Amino acid sequence: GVTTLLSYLASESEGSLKVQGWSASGGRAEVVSDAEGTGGKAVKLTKEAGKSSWVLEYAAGNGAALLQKGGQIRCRFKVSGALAANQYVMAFYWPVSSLPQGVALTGDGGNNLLAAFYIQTDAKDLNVMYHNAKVATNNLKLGTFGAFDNEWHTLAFRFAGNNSLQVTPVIDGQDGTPFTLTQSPVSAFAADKLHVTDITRGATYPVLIDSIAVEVNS
Repeated sequence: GVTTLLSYLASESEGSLKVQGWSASGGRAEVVSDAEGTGGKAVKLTKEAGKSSWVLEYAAGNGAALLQKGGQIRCRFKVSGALAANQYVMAFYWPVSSLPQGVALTGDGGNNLLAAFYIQTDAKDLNVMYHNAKVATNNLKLGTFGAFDNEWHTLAFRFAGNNSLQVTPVIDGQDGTPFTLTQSPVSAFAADKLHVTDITRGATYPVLIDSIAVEVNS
């Protein structure tokens, strides 16, 4: 089976991010009961609007083995609150300090990230987007969970191995359209860490996290 590069589970170690090796800043992380969370648990992430965006970080390395062997970046989450057009849930950024020899991302933007994916509603749907353009009107829409709701969802990004940069998003257990990683303008996040954040100081949706993981094929 797979090996775990990193994980957070709300059902492990009383849901403690700290015990599980993550660094957390901004906002509040409250371990809560949710009957459809794994083990009946989740972590609820909020902040005071206008105050700092929350950020969770894990020391993920440069991901070379993920690229070589394939694997997945995954999260199970539930969004809380009323549908509000254009409002963010969260983003996943994984800048890397190098790519393997002979691997190079196409495009301009000048930064190498294995993840630059964010979750946002339009006026009707919950969308998964790729922050790979200078202006967001040109960011790629990777797929949608459909009409916005407050149910649990799963999201994964599957890497095929052999150093392929062609990733398949997996939305509620079903593949979406494959896409190829490119350079990205995202530059503000420390290299070789996975950063999970609600992006903005402005109001964002409260979110419940069941798990976050990166797994590498064995």
